[PDB]
Amino acid sequence: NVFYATNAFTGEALPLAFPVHTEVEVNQAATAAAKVARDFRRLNNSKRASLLRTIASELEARSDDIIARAHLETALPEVRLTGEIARTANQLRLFADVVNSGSYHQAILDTPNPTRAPLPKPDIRRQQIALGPVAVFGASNFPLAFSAAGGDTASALAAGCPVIVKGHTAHPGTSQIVAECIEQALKQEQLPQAIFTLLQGNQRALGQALVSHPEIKAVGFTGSVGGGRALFNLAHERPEPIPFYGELGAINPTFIFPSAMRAKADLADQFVASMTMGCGQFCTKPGVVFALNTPETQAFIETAQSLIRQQSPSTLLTPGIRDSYQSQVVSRGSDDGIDVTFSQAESPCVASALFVTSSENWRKHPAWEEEIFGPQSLIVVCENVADMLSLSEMLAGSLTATIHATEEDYPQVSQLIPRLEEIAGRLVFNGWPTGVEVGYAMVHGGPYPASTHSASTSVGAEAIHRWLRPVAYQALPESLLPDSLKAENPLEIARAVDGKAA
Amino acid sequence: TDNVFYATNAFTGEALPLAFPVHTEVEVNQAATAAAKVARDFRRLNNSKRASLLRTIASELEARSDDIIARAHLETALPEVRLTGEIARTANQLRLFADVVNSGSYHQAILDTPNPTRAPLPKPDIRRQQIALGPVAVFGASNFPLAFSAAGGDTASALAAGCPVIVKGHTAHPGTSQIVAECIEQALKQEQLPQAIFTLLQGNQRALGQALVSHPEIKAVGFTGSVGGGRALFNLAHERPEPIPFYGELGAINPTFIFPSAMRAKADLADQFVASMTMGCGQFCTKPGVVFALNTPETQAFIETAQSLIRQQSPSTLLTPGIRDSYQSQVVSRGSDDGIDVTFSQAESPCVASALFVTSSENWRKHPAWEEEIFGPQSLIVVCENVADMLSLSEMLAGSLTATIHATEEDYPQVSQLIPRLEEIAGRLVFNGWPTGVEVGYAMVHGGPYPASTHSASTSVGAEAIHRWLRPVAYQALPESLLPDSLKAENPLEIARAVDGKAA
Ligand SMILES: NC(=O)c1ccc[n+]([C@@H]2O[C@H](COP(=O)([O-])OP(=O)(O)OC[C@H]3O[C@@H](n4cnc5c(N)ncnc54)[C@H](OP(=O)(O)O)[C@@H]3O)[C@@H](O)[C@H]2O)c1
Ligand SMILES: NC(=O)c1ccc[n+]([C@@H]2O[C@H](COP(=O)([O-])OP(=O)(O)OC[C@H]3O[C@@H](n4cnc5c(N)ncnc54)[C@H](OP(=O)(O)O)[C@@H]3O)[C@@H](O)[C@H]2O)c1
Repeated sequence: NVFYATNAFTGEALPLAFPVHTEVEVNQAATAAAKVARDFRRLNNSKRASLLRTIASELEARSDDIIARAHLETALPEVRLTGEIARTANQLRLFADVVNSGSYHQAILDTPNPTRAPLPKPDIRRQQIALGPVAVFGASNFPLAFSAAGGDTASALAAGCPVIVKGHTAHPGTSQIVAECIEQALKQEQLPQAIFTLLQGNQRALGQALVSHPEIKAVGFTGSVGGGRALFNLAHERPEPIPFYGELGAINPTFIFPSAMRAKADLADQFVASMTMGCGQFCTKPGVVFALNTPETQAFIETAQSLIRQQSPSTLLTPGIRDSYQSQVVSRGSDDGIDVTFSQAESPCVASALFVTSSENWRKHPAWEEEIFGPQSLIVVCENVADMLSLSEMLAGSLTATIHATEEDYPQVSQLIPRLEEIAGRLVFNGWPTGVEVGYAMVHGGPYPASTHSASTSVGAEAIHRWLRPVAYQALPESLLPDSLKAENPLEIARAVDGKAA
Repeated sequence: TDNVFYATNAFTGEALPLAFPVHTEVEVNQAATAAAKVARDFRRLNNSKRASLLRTIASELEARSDDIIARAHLETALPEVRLTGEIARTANQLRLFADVVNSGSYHQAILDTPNPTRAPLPKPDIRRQQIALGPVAVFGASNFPLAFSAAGGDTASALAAGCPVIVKGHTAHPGTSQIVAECIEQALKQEQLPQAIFTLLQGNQRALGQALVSHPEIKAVGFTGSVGGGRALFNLAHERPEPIPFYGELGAINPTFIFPSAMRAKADLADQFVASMTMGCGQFCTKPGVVFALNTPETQAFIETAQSLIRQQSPSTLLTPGIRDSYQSQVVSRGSDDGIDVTFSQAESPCVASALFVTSSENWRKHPAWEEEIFGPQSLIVVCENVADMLSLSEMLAGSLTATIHATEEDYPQVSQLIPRLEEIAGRLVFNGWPTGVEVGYAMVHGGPYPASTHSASTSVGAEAIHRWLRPVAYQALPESLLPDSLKAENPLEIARAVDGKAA
């Protein structure tokens, strides 16, 4: 059995057939991955770092092919795709630096004390090592940076874990080219092909078997709350439960104070640009804005409403995503106590939408907190700041939380931050949540449903730690200790001794 | 409460004085609600203040040491000499986390230096730190009524992280937990902090623990106990509308590999083995439950020496009637199997006999039910055909807290093939020593692959245990005045911070 990718612009099948893999290929892939797991995590840091950089170069070399195919499969602009390939490549290079530095080892040493009474203090040293093969499900809205060679794959390979990707049916051709790049990189580095494997197929039994395979030791997922939670449950029902890192969705609450409105005349313009970026197909898209019932807000709303009406027709990633959006916006727009403004569009294109309501009705409709993936957003007009702070106390988990204010509001903002810290992974001040910097301090995730594991990040240097577990070595002789823990520190890595700074 | 219950005298099986309440979902809700109410203030306290609280709890514990020891002894049958040492362990454990919190290292401050003139788009100012998850539920261990219970490692590390704690008191030692709770109550009063920071719930109705694990205000769980109950509670924790981290240590048999040269080098190795497996009457989670050795004369002698020592062991009194009944029932069943020899010490119920089983790697491969742990003064020796056989066996070992190797330089070539295999199944590897002792320091890893732990990427003992109760938050473009002290440009707390990848 085979299947074809769908032309995002026409809804018709694109050339090139892809295989429909099943539990048979899963078993084969997982078995081979397990077979090379030990050697892969034992490679010199410099070697695995080299592999990551080689993958980055190979990807750049096929940029032409990737962009051309991804554009037809997703309808994302070639310029957006060109920027994403660069993000993807530099992301891989970041982890190459991380691995090379040996920081991920997190070497910790307890200085022994043989003359301690009653009992002597033993020599104990610990480091982090790879969990084993990792299964990765890529994101449909970021076919490159969050997919086949995305953040989850890059950080897992960096940690020393073989990777098996369940290719997203929304962009099989894109993933195939990326897989060919990784295949080339492994050949040049002269490393086992089983280090990375791409599986394809439009039958869900595939993903379920992968998540349930006993040789799979962790999962990386980016997608819907429905499918994500289903797979998460599968992962924890296994004879041996495994970590499941899934980003399921968020509404990214934004709080705008009057003074911020007075300070930036184009704030409404910025808002619309943020919510319509990539036709609103960003997980960090500001889905709800809380503002006060003042003239500034009423003007903000009218400006935003006017821009929305003016907005051009949008083509979503797939006809399927197109359908869910249309039915949900028309459906919500008919709910109690909600005003909606639509742009002009005819299927297969969708219209952008801006909903407006009061905090009274927001409290009455908890379903409005659920994300509607597409170029739509909601504005909630609050009675006063107390009303606004009250609302923040009940917010569900989110990737981000944004605040627009000036010094005049700091007294109230100082009370709001502690509440937002509890529900979001990243707080943004006087800016928009859309952009996600791939650096060292990033936290892309947060409380459920933003992530199934709030104590982690799927983007940034710290993402590597999701695929590692510690091992303590007690009283082992120097010759038997891994290089990272040898007394002389031959790798010259950062290590923490008796609590001192590493 | 509608009902009360009594603790059981570990030596007589009769009820001890003092009745304890049987809490239900009602007290769970009250406790969790109150804990949630003080969670924010608790995590925002100055590091020095929360550090002081931990030290005050340690002092209060020491002040009631005589009462704790006297009660714990009757409730558990553990020697007072052992309990006196555990109180010190408990107190110094709290002081360790006091040092951790005070140092501000747990914040794990990380900063990305901004670059406003970067093209196409500028690089924003991003800073991140770890903050408390919120209220934490703790289930204490029956075999370590002090260091792994009410004021044990999970409670200590959680309070250190800034999380309120609700302990579901173990029914095996309610009186011990009560005294410990009174100590924490005193410490909170002295520090002038909310009582809701710590709450002890008691009761012998399982509905209690299940309601606690499922309460929406509870944000994480610490558990030390059986795989049956532990896995059940773990599943509950992940079926919640909002799944929460569950850190449970469920069991292990701590595989030990002994090479011929090691037995030659230490004539008393068998003696050491027996001492390790019978320590605390074998009621250690790190007890060496299975020893793999080669089919050589040294091994036969080792076995005969161990067997002789086992025959002379003093009758043992276990922790609870259930652990007792479970031990007796399980050792007799296994001994009746074919292909396995068992040696018992002399004992009459309720006391139990120590036991040493012996079998071949073939029969071990034929009876997978033998890898199942049996909590008590019992252990198994598996005689292997050769080193290759030994290595083949290590490849199929279940997760364990520890893995031990006894060898000399002679064996290093084979030991180097074995370590990589053991790294994959154990949280801590011990060389030429025994797994029983667990050093409370900075490098410890007490846990490991399932079932040793439900979250292999963590430790329940050691300074790093604090990270189980924390989650990161990134702050982007916030002004200095709105940022937490740990992330302020001037670093007013003078804590270790990592900038642009540099070493903290
Ligand atoms: N918050 C985040 O970080 C974020 C960002 C990006 C993506 N997502 C979300 O993803 C949604 C866009 O739809 P999507 O197509 O990317 O999501 P999706 O339907 O959840 O699909 C994601 C992947 O999981 C697979 N899958 C889903 N449920 C599964 C199950 N129960 N059994 C087996 N496989 C399963 C899909 O297989 P098929 O290939 O068969 O569909 C696909 O490969 C939006 O809501 C977007 O916000 C989350
Ligand atoms: N790996 C380590 O770090 C470590 C250290 C020490 C102890 N342990 C393990 O602890 C075990 C000792 O057995 P145990 O009898 O003390 O353990 P247990 O039966 O698992 O009980 C532990 C606690 O969990 C509660 N509990 C268990 N089942 C529950 C359920 N399904 N619903 C609600 N509450 C539940 C018990 O309540 P009741 O009080 O009502 O029974 C008790 O307070 C041994 O297997 C030992 O290896 C592990």
